[PDB]
Amino acid sequence: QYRVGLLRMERAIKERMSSVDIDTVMPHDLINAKPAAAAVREFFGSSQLSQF
DNA sequence: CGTCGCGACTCAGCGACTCTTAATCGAAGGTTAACACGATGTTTCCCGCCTGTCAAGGGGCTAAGGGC
Repeated sequence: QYRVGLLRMERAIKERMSSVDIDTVMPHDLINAKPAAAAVREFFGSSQLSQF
């Protein structure tokens, strides 16, 4: 599930890096963190394996 | 005196609704251009009309006490 979240984050970073230039760019400014923690939250929030 | 030109034929094949009956505990995670007038509501007081106090005054009715 973290690999799925990382694939989503990679898609987001690929969609966002085309707009923001890489030369003189603020570090880690295009990498998102919502789908990273959202995947583990769903895994521990309402997953069938983490049900109880 | 054979077949094939030309026709149906039923056979396959492909899609598709339910999972008893009561019950063991409540919610549940992300997606990230910038600005501008305008017309459109939102929210405060402010007087208008009116509603509700208790009081003041009084009289009128009821009743109780005293005298013949």
